[PDB]
Amino acid sequence: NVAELKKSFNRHLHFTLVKDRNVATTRDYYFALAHTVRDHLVGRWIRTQQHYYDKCPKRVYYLSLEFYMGRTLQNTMINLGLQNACDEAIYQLGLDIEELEEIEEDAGLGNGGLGRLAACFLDSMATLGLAAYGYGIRYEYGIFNQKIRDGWQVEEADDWLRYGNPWEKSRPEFMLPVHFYGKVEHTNTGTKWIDTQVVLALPYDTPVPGYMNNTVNTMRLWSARAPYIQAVLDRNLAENISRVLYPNDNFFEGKELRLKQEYFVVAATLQDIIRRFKASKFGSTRGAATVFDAFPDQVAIQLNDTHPALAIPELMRIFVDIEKLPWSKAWELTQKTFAYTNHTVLPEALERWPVDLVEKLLPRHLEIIYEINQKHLDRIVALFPKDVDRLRRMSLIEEEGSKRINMAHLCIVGSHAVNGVAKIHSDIVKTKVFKDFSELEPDKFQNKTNGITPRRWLLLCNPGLAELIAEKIGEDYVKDLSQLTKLHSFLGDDVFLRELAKVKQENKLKFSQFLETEYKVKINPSSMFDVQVKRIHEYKRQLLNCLHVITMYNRIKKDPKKLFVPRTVIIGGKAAPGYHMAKMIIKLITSVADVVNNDPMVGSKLKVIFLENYRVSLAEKVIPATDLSEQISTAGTEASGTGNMKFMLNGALTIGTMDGANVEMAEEAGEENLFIFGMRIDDVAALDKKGYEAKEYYEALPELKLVIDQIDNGFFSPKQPDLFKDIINMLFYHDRFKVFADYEAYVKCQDKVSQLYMNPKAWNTMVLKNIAASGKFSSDRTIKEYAQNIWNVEPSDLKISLSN
Amino acid sequence: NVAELKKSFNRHLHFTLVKDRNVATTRDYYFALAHTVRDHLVGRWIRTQQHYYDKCPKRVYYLSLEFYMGRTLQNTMINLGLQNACDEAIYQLGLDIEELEEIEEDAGLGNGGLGRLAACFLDSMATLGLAAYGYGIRYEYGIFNQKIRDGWQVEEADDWLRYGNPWEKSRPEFMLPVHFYGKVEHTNTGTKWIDTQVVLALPYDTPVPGYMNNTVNTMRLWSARAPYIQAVLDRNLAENISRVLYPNDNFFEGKELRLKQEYFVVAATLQDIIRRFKASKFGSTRGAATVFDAFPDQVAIQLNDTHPALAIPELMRIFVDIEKLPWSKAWELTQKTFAYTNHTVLPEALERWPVDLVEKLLPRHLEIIYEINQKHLDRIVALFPKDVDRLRRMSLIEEEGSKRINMAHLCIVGSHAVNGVAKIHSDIVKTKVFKDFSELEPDKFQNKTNGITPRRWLLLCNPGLAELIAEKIGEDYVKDLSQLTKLHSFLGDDVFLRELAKVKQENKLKFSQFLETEYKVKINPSSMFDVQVKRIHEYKRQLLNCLHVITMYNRIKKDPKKLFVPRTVIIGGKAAPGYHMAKMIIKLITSVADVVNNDPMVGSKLKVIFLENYRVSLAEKVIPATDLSEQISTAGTEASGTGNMKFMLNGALTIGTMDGANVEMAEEAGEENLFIFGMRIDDVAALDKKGYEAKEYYEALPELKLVIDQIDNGFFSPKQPDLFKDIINMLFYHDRFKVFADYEAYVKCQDKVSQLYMNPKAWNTMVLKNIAASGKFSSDRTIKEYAQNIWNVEPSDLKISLSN
Ligand SMILES: O=C(NCC(O)N(CCO)C1CCCC1)c1cc2cc(Cl)ccc2[nH]1
Ligand SMILES: O=C(NCC(O)N(CCO)C1CCCC1)c1cc2cc(Cl)ccc2[nH]1
Ligand SMILES: CC(=O)N[C@@H]1O[C@H](CO)[C@@H](O)[C@H](O)[C@H]1O
Ligand SMILES: CC(=O)N[C@@H]1O[C@H](CO)[C@@H](O)[C@H](O)[C@H]1O
Repeated sequence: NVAELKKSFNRHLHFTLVKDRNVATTRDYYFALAHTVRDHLVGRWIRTQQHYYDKCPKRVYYLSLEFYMGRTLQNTMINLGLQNACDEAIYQLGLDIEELEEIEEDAGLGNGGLGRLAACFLDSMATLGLAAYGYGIRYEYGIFNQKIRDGWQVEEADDWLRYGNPWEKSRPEFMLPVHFYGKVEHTNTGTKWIDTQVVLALPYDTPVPGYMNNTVNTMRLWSARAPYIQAVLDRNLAENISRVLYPNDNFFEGKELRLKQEYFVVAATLQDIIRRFKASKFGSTRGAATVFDAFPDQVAIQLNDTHPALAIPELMRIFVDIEKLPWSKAWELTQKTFAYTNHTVLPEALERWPVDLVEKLLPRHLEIIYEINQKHLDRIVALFPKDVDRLRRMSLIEEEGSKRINMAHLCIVGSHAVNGVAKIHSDIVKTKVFKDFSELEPDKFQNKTNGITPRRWLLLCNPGLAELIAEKIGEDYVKDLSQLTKLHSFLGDDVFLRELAKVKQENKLKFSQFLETEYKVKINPSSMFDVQVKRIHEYKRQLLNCLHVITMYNRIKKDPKKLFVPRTVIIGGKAAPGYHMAKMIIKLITSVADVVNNDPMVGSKLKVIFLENYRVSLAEKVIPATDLSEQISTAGTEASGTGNMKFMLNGALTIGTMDGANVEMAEEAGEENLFIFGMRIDDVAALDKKGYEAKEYYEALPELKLVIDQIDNGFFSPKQPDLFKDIINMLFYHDRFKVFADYEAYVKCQDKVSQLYMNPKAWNTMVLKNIAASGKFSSDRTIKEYAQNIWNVEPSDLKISLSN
Repeated sequence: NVAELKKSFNRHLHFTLVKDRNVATTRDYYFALAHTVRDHLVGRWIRTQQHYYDKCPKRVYYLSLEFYMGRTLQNTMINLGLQNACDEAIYQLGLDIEELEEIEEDAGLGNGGLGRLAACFLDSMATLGLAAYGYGIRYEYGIFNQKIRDGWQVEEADDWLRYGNPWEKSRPEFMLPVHFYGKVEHTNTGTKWIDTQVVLALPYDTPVPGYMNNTVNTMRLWSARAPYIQAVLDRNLAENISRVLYPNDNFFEGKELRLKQEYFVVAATLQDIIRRFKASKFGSTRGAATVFDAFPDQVAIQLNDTHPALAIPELMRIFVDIEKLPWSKAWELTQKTFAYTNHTVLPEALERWPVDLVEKLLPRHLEIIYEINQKHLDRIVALFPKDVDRLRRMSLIEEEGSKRINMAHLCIVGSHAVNGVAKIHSDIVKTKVFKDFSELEPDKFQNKTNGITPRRWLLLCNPGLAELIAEKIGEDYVKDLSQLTKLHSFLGDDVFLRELAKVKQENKLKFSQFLETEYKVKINPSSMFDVQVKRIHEYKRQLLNCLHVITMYNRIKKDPKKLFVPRTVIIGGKAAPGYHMAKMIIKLITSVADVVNNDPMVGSKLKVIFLENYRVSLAEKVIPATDLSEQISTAGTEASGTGNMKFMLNGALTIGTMDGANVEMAEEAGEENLFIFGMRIDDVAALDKKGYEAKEYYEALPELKLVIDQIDNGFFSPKQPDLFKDIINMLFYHDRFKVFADYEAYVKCQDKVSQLYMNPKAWNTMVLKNIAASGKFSSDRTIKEYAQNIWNVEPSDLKISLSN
């Protein structure tokens, strides 16, 4: 209760932080609170893991190079049902829990959607009571902190562990060795991988609390550690493996250090998984072969993209070289164990490691990969005697010039299930990208539409909305989001609609406070919050948005008195350090913003803000305060998107193309309840066939012309007129994302948005239909499908009893 | 009470280690116990520091690059008076208290005597209730762990922080920036140190519990931290500053990284000291010049050797460049603040940094050093118009060829007190080494004979002896070691003498168990334990000991039946990685040992063991089991020695030269109660004048000849006959430590030792006189002198009611 919590807080402030109320810092208070809450996880964490051992349910291992977790404090309190009591305790202690919460560093061990999906999945799996484990890397530095200097992005090291992470638990007794380089000998006692350099893998466990169910799963993250002065200093080399997260989103960078990270997670993970298996005492541990026949019935490993592809040849290595199992058997058990999820579209995102590199670092794995390919191709040849080109198409090796390994191909042949993350995407993957494989193995390919956890992305980030909905339809929706359809009953309820708007109103107010204390700008709280937050990339097209912003600005100047719905345009996101065009687009946006925000004639009519350091904790703030969600990727480029789901769940209307999950959002809530626009996948194809001539649009649309000329002649960069020539050049001759092609339809759609915004009742009526139809987008629904059609496991509804 | 301790232990095992009795590891139990004990320090640590703030007593800052702390668990329990109660709790919990304690890593942030003295001082100052602070570096890696492979020393990284250090407390809010490189600007506003690279200094506090007095002082250790991928990885460079402890004992290695460590500690320390001064509510602090007038009355900084010499020019820099104080005033306050302790007269040990290096790394400090020197020399010139050479002799700069800074000279002119660590040593420092300075400033030089804490080095390491003594004379001796003189009353008490021998007997038994489980050898528990443990160095002469060992071996072979007192010769210690001769001497010893231990004719008559990885925790084991302590440094080379004091306190007889504190040990217990031998300081001088011709001894002493020929011809290295030619060459033509010169007298003394050993009553009667006269060697006595004659502080003796 409140009294015991205050007592605990004081106890930790004293014994754990070694402070008293007159000397304690804000960070000390945060730590005291964190520990007070953390103590409540222990009992259930221990019992949960003990339960999995006793009952031996099939376990799920989500293997990923990224886990975009954000902060843990508030999420733990909520899932533990502790928030209001801690709220009261901290208040009575004379402190502000909200300020204590801001002390916590984000666990930004991810780039964006891919990493955040893993995070949402862990929460859902814990809530569904599944015996699930998250396996990743404990990066000393996560996604860099972003600063904006003189309009340009500036990176700063994310030293998130500097003062200690109370949410992680070092597990010394489970340390393991990982091998690199060396050579291989095929002796008469099996093949041996020798002369290798060893790097220790130290696991750190972080509790994953299920929502109100006594289940507490585990996220195990590995850190690299080394097994006269210069020699000691050189231990840094081994430790560099888990030093930093590669800041690339949808872009493959074949650096050797990255390959080392991939094998690192994979090696430690699989060895730890096998150790756990061989300790489970599973039905008859009979020596030597020790069964392992039940391994696939007790273990499921999901490959989050191809980053951990090496897991396949690594399991084979363990089964064959160490466990001495016959190849055919090992391969069988291997396919039954692995499942691969594809999240990529762009050619530049595909992982293709040159063989030479892999030969040097992982000689034994290259051999195993060649053997897998050999057996793979033999069969195709067996099935298609007269189709030579089919062989080069399906091989795991691309021989043309420099030889490379197609990691996706390896994942496909080593897994019993391959899934995309959205209907439109899964179809492209199955019928186009991997047509040669799906024809041969139809039933292998599936779709699993992404989802987001309604705990973090609703109960946590928008308590006001969560409360309002609960009051009307009960709390059942938290565990069964489809229940939101009940909200349809209030479609004509004016009072409800009024209450809905107030909540949004309240969120916008709180966020506007944030905006003003952070940026010199003054926000019109009456303005429509137009938001586009996500990683900066050309396919995302924040550039298209920028064109519309300039378009709006030019309209205001031309007619300073016309009827206009005021807007606050917010665009945020990080650009990969080496992504030149992305960095230029940021400076463009900041440039435009400086002109827009300071032009006296526009004044409070329109404000532009480049939201700095967009990350999970910040997302939890801006999303709830949004009116219009920008999801404008070129049709066919956004595999799924998840930010789109968060905005929909939080009371915002969507403006976007028929791409990724946007299509299913339209399916669920009705197309007229979303502002869809632009080319669709078939249109983009026709354009590519006919040939994209950007100038065409430029010379045919005056509003666009003025925008482009202004950018190109220096209207937004007077002291440096040709700053954006790179953007111009790409926009006119190398824009593979057809920005000008969707401009007109985009601007026309935008005007429609404004019209609806003038009608509060109609706007909120559409909002309600969106929220009421967002149920399918709960990651709980996603995981159920995975569990049922891929992992072959079963959700459990129980509860770790405590007192008596 | 025992019940609450068990309750607390279980609480921590659960909430802190996240384990239960069936899954907990030994490490986990150690941590649970460590936390249970640690909680007992909190109340008093907070109140002690609060008290210093409220009463504002003058503070003492012991600035050192080393603190050889050893383990903390047992020492804390003993000083807090909790050992029996905890011992009981662990027992009732079915746990082996011993096994838990062995889990703890030594905090080996020191090389040997210098670092251990700092550690003993912290304990004494806390016990004397002084407002003292230890300031050093938190090395990620301390003195390397030593292994012996194929008879040779092998180094392994001391990764002591790998699983966490419960005894340290990160103090985030006190982080500070340290500057390097850059350049000096001579502006209209004084000199500015611009364009520097910054390294953050993160302080970590470790509690220092006084013995049974409620006082808990602080040891604050600093760690370096950095303020695309390659850039992130390169943060390792800044962090390398506090990465490893330079493993040199009495040897100067002028590496740039070492210079960086020295400035690092100094910069962070002084800035933190000034910050604290400013916040101490003191007689109104105007501004600009926060007066600092009272700084010297509130602050005392002891320079542990010249390693932190930069502290002098750093304080001046702060006073002048930042606090804007006039030079004359700053210099005055500076001298009143600093005191310098000289810990060695060995030439190769003297710190002399080349100016070029200092100019590059610390340009502003080089300027300040030149100015100090200029004002220094001007005066000498003023006082000695006609003594030019006196100027080159007293200058802080040695211009001859490559220019260097004499750091000891800098420390002398910047301090109001300079002390040696033993009468014989302090005299050499004052009348010879720094004659030019002492004549000018007589009263500046002092002596402060070293000491060791009777807690760690008696109550902790030898509970049996401590108990026996307590039973006879009470427990008062712990806080007043001079009380041991009371033991003189039992000089003729046979029963007591018998009890004394039993205790030694028990220690030798326990240690013999250790020796056998670690080394294949079989120990004759009836043998005299002849021990020489300390860092390997030529001036220490473990080589001379080795010659005697070979001498004894050759006697056994020649007359396998003669009456002989059996001996177990133990020699241990680490050699600096780059000290070639030291490493050869180790291989020699291990070589000789292999021959001796396996020669059938000698059998149990004599056994030789090279004690591996000699360190504080191991010292606590071997010392209590010793019968004969080897302290045989060449007269005039061991400034003081402290190991000698530990052996004396623990029931062992000393064999040694009149060097360091050996002389005062002889003074205290009577020269006939110590086996003194060899050349004295005046003799070594005569020999140096006449010229040392080693061959002389070789051709005149047959026993030595056989020994040398055997070493030189390969008797101890058959498969490699000329392995020791380096030792031979140094022994005949470059032995500046006169090994052959003391050989005869040494061997003759050794025989005397054996004779006495045959008379148990006479031997233990001498032992009692030694123990009864070791009181002056308590570090409590040492600190009192420092406090009274240098720091001008007062040991406040009492106890503050806990929370009753
Ligand atoms: O880190 C924890 N305890 C401290 C610890 O384990 N430890 C030893 C690590 O090996 C410390 C004692 C000395 C310094 C490091 C820790 C406890 C805990 C409990 C939950 Cl529910 C979740 C995460 C957790 N981490
Ligand atoms: O380290 C301690 N507490 C933990 C802590 O301070 N902390 C924040 C460090 O900035 C942890 C919480 C999250 C992980 C690290 C600590 C407490 C303590 C008490 C005494 Cl008497 C002596 C040493 C000590 N160290
Ligand atoms: C490689 C990569 O980052 N892919 C991203 O993955 C997430 C999660 O599946 C998708 O929603 C998103 O559209 C896609 O761009
Ligand atoms: C430079 C150095 O490490 N000096 C050492 O200091 C200790 C502590 O004063 C002395 O006992 C010892 O004789 C001396 O060799």
